[PDB]
Amino acid sequence: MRCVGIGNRDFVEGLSGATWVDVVLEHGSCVTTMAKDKPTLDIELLKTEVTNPAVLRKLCIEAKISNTTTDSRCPTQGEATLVEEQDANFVCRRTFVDRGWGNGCGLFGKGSLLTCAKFKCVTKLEGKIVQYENLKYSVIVTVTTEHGTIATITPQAPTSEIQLTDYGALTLDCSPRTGLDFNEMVLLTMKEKSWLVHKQWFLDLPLPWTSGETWNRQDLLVTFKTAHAQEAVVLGSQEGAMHTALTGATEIQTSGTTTIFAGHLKCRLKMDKLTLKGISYVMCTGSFKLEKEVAETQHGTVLVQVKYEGTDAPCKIPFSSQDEKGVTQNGRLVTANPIVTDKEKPVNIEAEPPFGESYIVVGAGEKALKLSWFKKGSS
Amino acid sequence: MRCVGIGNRDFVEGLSGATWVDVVLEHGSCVTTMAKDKPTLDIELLKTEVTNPAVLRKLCIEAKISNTTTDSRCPTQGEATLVEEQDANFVCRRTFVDRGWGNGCGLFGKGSLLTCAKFKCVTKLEGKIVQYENLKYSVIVTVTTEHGTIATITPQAPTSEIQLTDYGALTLDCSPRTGLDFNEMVLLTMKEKSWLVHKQWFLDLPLPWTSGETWNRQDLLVTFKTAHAQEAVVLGSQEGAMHTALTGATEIQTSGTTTIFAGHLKCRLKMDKLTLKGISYVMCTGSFKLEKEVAETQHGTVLVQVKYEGTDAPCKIPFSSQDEKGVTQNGRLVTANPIVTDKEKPVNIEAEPPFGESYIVVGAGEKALKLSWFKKGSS
Amino acid sequence: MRCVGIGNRDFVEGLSGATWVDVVLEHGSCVTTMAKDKPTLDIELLKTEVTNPAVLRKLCIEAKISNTTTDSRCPTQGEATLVEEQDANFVCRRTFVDRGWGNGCGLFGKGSLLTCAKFKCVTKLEGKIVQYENLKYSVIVTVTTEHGTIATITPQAPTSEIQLTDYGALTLDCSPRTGLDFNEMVLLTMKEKSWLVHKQWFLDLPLPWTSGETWNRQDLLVTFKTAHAQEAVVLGSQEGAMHTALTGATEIQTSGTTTIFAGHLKCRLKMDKLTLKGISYVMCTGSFKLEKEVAETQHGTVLVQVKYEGTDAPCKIPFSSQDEKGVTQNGRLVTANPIVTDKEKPVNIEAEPPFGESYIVVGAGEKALKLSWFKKGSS
Ligand SMILES: [Cl-]
Repeated sequence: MRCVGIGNRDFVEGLSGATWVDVVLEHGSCVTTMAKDKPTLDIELLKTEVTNPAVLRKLCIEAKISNTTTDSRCPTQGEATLVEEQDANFVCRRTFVDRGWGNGCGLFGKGSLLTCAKFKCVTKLEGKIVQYENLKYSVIVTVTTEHGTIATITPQAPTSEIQLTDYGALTLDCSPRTGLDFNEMVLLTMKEKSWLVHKQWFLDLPLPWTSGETWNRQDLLVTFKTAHAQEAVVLGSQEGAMHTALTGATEIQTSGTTTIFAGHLKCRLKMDKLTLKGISYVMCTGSFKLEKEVAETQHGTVLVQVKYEGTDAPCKIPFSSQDEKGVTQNGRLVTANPIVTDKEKPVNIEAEPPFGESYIVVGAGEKALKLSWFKKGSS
Repeated sequence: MRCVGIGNRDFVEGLSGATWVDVVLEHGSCVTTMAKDKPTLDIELLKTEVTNPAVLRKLCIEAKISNTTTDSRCPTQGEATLVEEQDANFVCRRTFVDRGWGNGCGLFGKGSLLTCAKFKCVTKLEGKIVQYENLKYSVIVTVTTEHGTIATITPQAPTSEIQLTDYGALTLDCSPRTGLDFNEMVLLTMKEKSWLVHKQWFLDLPLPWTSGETWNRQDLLVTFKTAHAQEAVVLGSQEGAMHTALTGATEIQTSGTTTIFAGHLKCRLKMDKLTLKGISYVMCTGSFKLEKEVAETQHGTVLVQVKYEGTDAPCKIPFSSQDEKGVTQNGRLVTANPIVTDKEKPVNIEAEPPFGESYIVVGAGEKALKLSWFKKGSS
Repeated sequence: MRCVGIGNRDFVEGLSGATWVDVVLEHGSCVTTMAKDKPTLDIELLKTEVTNPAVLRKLCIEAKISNTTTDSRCPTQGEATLVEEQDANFVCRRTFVDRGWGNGCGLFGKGSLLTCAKFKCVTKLEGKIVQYENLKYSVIVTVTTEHGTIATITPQAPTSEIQLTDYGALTLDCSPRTGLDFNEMVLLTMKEKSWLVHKQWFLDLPLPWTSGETWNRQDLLVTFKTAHAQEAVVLGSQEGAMHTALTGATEIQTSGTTTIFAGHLKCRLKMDKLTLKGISYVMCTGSFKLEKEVAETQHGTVLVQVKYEGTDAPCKIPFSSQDEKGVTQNGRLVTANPIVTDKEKPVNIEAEPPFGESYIVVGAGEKALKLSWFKKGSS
């Protein structure tokens, strides 16, 4: 089978009270356990996603101009005028121009002259934000395998109890572990794609915008050139200007209002006072083949997918970091407890390597993998 | 009496060490317990409030103009000038105007001409922000009832120990549970009222402002119109323009610098090694009358106040959510553990319902309440 | 020796499972423990620091102007022009001027005239931001004293296990306790110094800037004055203008990209099922001399350094707060558990006093210290 049991160290049983157990369910891993003559337990992180996010600031990449009107005056005729100077639907430019007999204007000199046009945006991109009323983890408690119940847990209401047969009441109690600062990050949506970019950056892009109907610095796209006895220019469709600008950007698969994420959660189960069964896996001695190259993740860590070539399943996977210097730093491992359930199922490791030149080591003895990695750290 | 005891699952007692107990005190509920021949225990959340918040950005809704001065020139007399063009106490507009014999000006043509006025705001509204040095929970430990001690716990210093007679030392250890992102929300104050609005929104309101003395884009209120051989206009008192704009806004009762909130906290008591008494209430079978209609809360959840019509007190209150689809999602309940202490005391439920059309169910069997609710999610 | 053991209340031992122990390691204090015939344990907070922070917004305090070019026209010659009006490397001002025979210009009147110059900043100051990929605590587990292992723990990956001889596996599990909202605070760097200021403030300083190469509102420094038959002014080096502005600012020692902080952490050790040894120190009766005056800290608390004059070592240090009113508030103490290890080693206390006039009390009976303190709370 498929799921990983709990070690000896991560649950307590009080003479009285109950059995409190720690758990870090991760994106793509299930955790397991049982007591005597009680059926097995399976705890799995169904998925993490955010739905229905606020609209933070709508931006016009590409707009058209309508109903264009001027009024100019001769000299000694004062400033040209137009009611439209009040409506924030028109950009309008007031310049001064030259009138001669060259335009029905008796005298020489320079004549006031203003000119407007309706500004109408046609392609808008959206910057959105995520609060607690948008996050939800879906979480499986399943009791060979069978029926399973689905707890759904949130930032606002992270306590679920659950009535498991053979085991009785069980409260879950969860909190995200390894992720994103939606306090710094906006979700960006241009037509069919969603990127994910640092707020400040987002808020600083040269364009007409609107508080998530009335545009702002419309002029950024619509301009006026040399007036004659005026004409208004404009830059094109922005799709392209951007795509080149969103270049470094974490990309995301989204659908409508839902958006899915690779979630780490971290819970503690509280259930009636029970002697569970710990397991403490034997440390591995086969060697590890790299399956597929070391990728960055979008919750900030670095995934590496190994493949175990020995007769050990199951076992703890010996792993190790050094920095440029060469120093073992004893940490930097997201995937707290990375164990070979069964060969043939390559195994993931999520680690947060240090800045600069990092040396990851997987495996015991010779034939251990030694990856270089590189890190460098801006917006 | 009045207070709710602890279940069997939420405290442990180690052979050695001590007795660690979980607790979620909520706005408007007390939690209770005791051991053998030891007097009872009462833990109550005195109140949550924030005091003395930073001033983030002072905005002028309504200002007056003073000491208004111009200087214009004829043609061939160069640009008009005024020292005041340096002081950011005056808005000043430089235009060009027409001089004839119509104003003591020998020749025809257009003459430079500038004009100023002291800008003096008279009604300011304030946007404030909340950090850790502003939050405080007040919390009661009381040991029929008697004397009680008041722990006061903060974001910065959430550990209080406390010397209880009959029970000995007891450390509390607390953290907010269900609330507000003061990282996204500003406290807004216009004259006598305090609203509570999303930062970005706030920062985007068309008005003169100042970093919490020198105004900025003063012009937003003060304008100049057609100059004559100039005059400066201005929009009125803003109270009203706003009140219509703060429309969706969560309103708040405030007093001076204090501001009070409905707080959820979540602690763990650490006290010397003790066999406490759990209670695990019987699940309710009376039916529930809705007392007062389902209100939104300002910490984001949805309160519903029920009333129990059966001979059961005490008992657990069977409750249940479905989404539009119809699916039981097993969670979404803020008021972790909602129990009938005694009839006649209607009971609250705080739940965080999903987006769209939600079906809450309270009660076991027929005669269970089934509310519809609606949700939709922007700034 | 030097390190402080664990009390009776802060670790549990389950019949089965293991030994979970609470710990708040603080900047400048080590925590200690052991079981029977097992060697002693030392847990010490190596240090907290942030490295390699994003660049949030680069600001030009002081720039120079280059390659300055105009083109003006006579009347009936239309607007002056220059290709450079497109390049955001030049600030350029278009005015109107006067042409007579005073400059080779046949007729009287006012003539269009524009003028540019390359804007080149020469001193830039930087505003930076801190996310999880920048924080790291270094933490010592040492087992008279000996060899010690250094766990390094982060916001993203706060779980380290560690193989201690005599004690076996031990997982640490940590989270900052008392600190800074890098969500509100920017790290500021002008030449050789680093300050630390509230984001909004930072984002609001009058100057050319750039998203962490193209300046913005260059004009803030570079101006044009009365054109002749034009000339461009500029304010000076900003070092000084600022230093007076960064006045209230928390100052910081930094080096390159590293920046060090006084860290509080808060962990829980999880190790195989063990009867540890608690100690519960006797409450002190000597009196306390103030060693060095009560300083503010930059994680927001107030440090006070006492000195114990009695034959008690070791003992708990009786301490107590009142507000202006006079009320004992039972909390406000950061240094959860402040104990006299040995006289001659003055002792720190970190406390978060209330707003207004605060009365701290250290010591039992007469000869107890009673400090006044003052608090007041903006940006
Ligand atoms: Cl003229």
